[PDB]
Amino acid sequence: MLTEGISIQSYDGHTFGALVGSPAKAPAPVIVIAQEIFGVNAFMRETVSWLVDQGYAAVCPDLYARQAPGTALDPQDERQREQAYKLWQAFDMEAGVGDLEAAIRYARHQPYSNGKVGLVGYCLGGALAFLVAAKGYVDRAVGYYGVGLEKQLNKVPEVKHPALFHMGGQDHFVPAPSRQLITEGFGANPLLQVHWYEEAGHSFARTSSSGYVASAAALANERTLDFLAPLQS
Repeated sequence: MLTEGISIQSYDGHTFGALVGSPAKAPAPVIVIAQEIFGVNAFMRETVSWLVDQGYAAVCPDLYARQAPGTALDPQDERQREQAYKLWQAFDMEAGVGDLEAAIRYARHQPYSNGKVGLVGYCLGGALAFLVAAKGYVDRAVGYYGVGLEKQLNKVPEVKHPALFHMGGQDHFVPAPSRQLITEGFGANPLLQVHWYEEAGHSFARTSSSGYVASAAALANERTLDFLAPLQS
């Protein structure tokens, strides 16, 4: 579930692999994709494919490499889900942002790169998208249903580059009060855009989830593409 031979060195010397999709026509902008809690798995490969079909290059780094390199879990298997929760529980968010900065730098310098980098993250990756956005390491960032955004409101004013977030209005991770704090809080920084999908919960854009909502995924996906388009040379 990784591209053989790719090895990226992080800030502390830790190295990790990635799934890479080179673009149909180069140079192109590169999208770094931040994984869900399941590792670099099927849905990641499908995301990679999709973006390449849309004209981008894409890199999906192995964020779990600090705990167990190459993990790729099937969200449909009970035992694999348990393992995914355990890995999520022990994930170091700070180190995850550092690894993403390393993949972003890597992305900026590939031969097929136009120099522009966006980041698209889903769930653990959607929370990471916000954090990378507040660090300013990418030209544009997109987060789909990040968990815990309500606890990072103090970083709102730090965001200096555009970031778009797609959030389900029935997502149990974001009960009503949390929804209000995010809305109001993100509302203060025009570089931040948040869209709520009323009848969708978590994972609404992943076909294999029972939470899949075709209409919400389709509109969130088109808004994502529109938002990333400006990165196109």
